[PDB]
Amino acid sequence: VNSHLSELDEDVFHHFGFTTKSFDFKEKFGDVKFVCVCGSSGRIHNFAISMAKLAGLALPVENIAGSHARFVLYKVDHILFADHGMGIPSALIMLHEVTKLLHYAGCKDVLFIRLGTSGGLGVKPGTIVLSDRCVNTKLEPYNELCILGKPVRRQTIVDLNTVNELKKLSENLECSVVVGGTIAANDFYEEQGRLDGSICTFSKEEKLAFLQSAYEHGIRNMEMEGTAITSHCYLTGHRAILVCVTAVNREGDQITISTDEFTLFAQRPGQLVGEYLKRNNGII
Amino acid sequence: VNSHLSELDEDVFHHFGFTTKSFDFKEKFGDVKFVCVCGSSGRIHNFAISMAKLAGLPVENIAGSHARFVLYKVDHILFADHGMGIPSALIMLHEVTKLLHYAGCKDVLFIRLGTSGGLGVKPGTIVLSDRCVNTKLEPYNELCILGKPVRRQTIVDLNTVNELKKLSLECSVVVGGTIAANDFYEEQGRLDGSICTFSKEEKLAFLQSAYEHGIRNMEMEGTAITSHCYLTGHRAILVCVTAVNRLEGDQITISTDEFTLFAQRPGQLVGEYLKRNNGIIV
Ligand SMILES: O=c1cc[nH]c(=O)[nH]1
Ligand SMILES: O=c1cc[nH]c(=O)[nH]1
Repeated sequence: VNSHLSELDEDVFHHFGFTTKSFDFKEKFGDVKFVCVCGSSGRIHNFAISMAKLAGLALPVENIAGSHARFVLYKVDHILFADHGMGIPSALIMLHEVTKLLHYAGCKDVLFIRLGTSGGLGVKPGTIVLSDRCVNTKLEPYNELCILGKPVRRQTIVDLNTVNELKKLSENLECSVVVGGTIAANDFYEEQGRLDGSICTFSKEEKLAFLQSAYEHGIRNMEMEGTAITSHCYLTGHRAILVCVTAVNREGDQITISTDEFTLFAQRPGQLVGEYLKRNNGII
Repeated sequence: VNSHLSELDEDVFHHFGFTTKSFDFKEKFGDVKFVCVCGSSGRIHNFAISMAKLAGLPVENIAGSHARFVLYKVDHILFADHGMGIPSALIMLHEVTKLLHYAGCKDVLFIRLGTSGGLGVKPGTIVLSDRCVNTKLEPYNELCILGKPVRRQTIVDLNTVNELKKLSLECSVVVGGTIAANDFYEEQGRLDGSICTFSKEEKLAFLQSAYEHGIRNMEMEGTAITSHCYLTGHRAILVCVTAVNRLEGDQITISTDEFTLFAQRPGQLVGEYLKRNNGIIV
């Protein structure tokens, strides 16, 4: 743990717009055992409302975050909900402030579940990929950080037990569900091998060779936060999984599916997860 | 220009929620010469509102329904948000520069109106970036393209920076270097994250070393903006207010209202600049 936190009289959660004096953290958050997150405030809120319906809470699902917060925060029974924007650095802001919240509240062994969207590798659009490993662009199982100007690597650890549980649950439940490797990229375009960005320094042939070699090593999708979430949670004593839908066969680059078809796909991770939460005391 | 764009019948701006078939891009965006951006949709919306009122002209979102980003236009100025962090900024950068190209816009100025941590300056200070560097203090944006390391020089429109300093309020305006970090906490040398593997002395050493090399503030996007724009034939500057003196602490202790006040200061300077240099029609 970070003993420097003892130096504070009050901790300001800058991006959630509240402080440790805003509530009794033990009282308000102490019962939390799950944290559902995704890059969209709308989507994660939508998932929270669905979970409140499943659990029988009728009162609206309201934002806990303060006025000028960057992130939203919801609570349904023993489940916390938050967004985290796009990319590893945004996700780390969420991760730091949420895990401090959990610690202050005395929450232990919490499960973080990322309900994201991604680009697939050799799988049809609509496919849910349960990550068996989050890996960087060089296919290395680490989150890279540069702390105080010095390079740090942090091993990526997926909750394989929960992942296998999810796979088994999926076998008993409108799409394909695949366990495979997941690429985490700091770019939506060039580093993910897209030819249709504003800047491109490689040919199609060079793109494909990069993608197949990734595929051959078992990669099934590509997104932008995985290495951050599955490395951080483990390091802070919690568990994490990625359950991501794919929006394209990286056959091409463009996301050509309609907005509504996309909305449909992006809810598929929530569908599987909601049942898993339902069967494992996420809700009363 | 990426020739691969010609292989597309339609180009989908996924994160803005429209496509090349949504508008006549030449007609709709052709007169744009400025793009003002920041991490907050609300702040940039309010800024666009302020500029429209200044120009004596409802500022409606051009971006689609399920979009991650907002997009507004007031006369010759585009406004958009970009979340937090280099990867999220790159998303905005790719899609907006592609939009500018489809519109036939050339040599456009990107202006990031941000918040940051100050090094050795008082909170509420405006820092005009004369360089954007990484956490290793290199004036480059690092990328990993097709699994291979690539470095891109960061170019700040220093001519515009000089003009802004001359133009310049209840605050100081400083020209200095700007660190872009891939984190708010550990990579910025904060002691108050959920994880911290260093001491106060190692923190200060990191920041003093940065300060000695001219750095005056620290944020999370600068190297992305100032490398990408130069490579796509455009110009870029950062105008960021400071919210804390990082040599004195990490926590943002100023009130929400005061933070909001500070965060509007870059717009005060830049807004007057835009009025003077045909950003809006006067
Ligand atoms: O193809 C995709 C879709 C979502 N996010 C990504 O990083 N890539
Ligand atoms: O210290 C700060 C303040 C705002 N934004 C940052 O990235 N860092």
